[PDB]
Amino acid sequence: FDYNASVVSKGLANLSLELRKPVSFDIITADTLEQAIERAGTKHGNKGWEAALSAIEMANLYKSLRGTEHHHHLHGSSIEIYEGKLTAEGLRFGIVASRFNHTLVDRLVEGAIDCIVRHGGRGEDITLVRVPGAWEIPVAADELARKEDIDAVIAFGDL
Amino acid sequence: NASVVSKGLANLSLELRKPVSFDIITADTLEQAIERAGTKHGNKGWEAALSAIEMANLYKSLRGTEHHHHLHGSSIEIYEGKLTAEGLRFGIVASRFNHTLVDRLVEGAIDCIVRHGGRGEDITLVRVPGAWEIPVAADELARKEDIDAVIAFGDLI
Repeated sequence: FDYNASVVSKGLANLSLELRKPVSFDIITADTLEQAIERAGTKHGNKGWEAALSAIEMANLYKSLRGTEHHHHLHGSSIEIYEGKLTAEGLRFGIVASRFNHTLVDRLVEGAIDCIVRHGGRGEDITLVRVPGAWEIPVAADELARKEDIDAVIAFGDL
Repeated sequence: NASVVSKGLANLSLELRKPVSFDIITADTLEQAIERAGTKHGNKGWEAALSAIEMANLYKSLRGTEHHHHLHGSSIEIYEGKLTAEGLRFGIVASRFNHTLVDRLVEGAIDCIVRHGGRGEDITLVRVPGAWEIPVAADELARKEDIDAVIAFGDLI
């Protein structure tokens, strides 16, 4: 009656029989306490995922806005639209994080690095800077922002 | 009913001049439940193996070139399997999980094959981690050309 847990079991069971190889299928089982921990963990992961996602869009929007490229139309009605593609290819980024409450903000950083890499961002272009606390961010962020080979800067606070 | 057998053995001891003993066991309220639990599982293993002997012999006669006894009258053929496990090779698949109770079924199914004319040399036992691996393990046993029936014991519900 789940339509998801039943079909996955049927498919794997037939997969092992048809190929004659063991397929150990194990799922999770939580009861009102690991679910809360799991939901808390994924909420932080998404929080840092979208923070790095908007930087990619804004960085591409600036490049397209002040660039010389005839853009596409809404539907073919000649109204050109300027929008930021979610392709972080060729963009260089810089992340500033505070080690205060590092057990949580590191999930924000980890959830932002993979968002850049999966969208085509090369690993050679991401620079991470750690500071003792949020009060050290403005000077550190200023140093990274002045660099010419930096297209966006992401910072994470503490609470 | 229980005193008469003791008297009969006692008279036998004097007649044959040999020490012949007799002993019984008194059961409290708990050991009766323990004894009934063992017998119930032994019967389940006995019946599971019995249902495989009949089907194995049914295939032997169904594909045979010799038809047999008709219905209560005649002119209607009837096919059925005898309970003679002579010359039949078997294969048992059991799960290691809950082995303290699954092994009762296996022991109750081995003697059923033995007491019906089957020798132990034609029995092949295979143990698997859990019930999930039973269908894929019984598949490999059935690939063997020297297997005529497969018995599988799980542990759920």
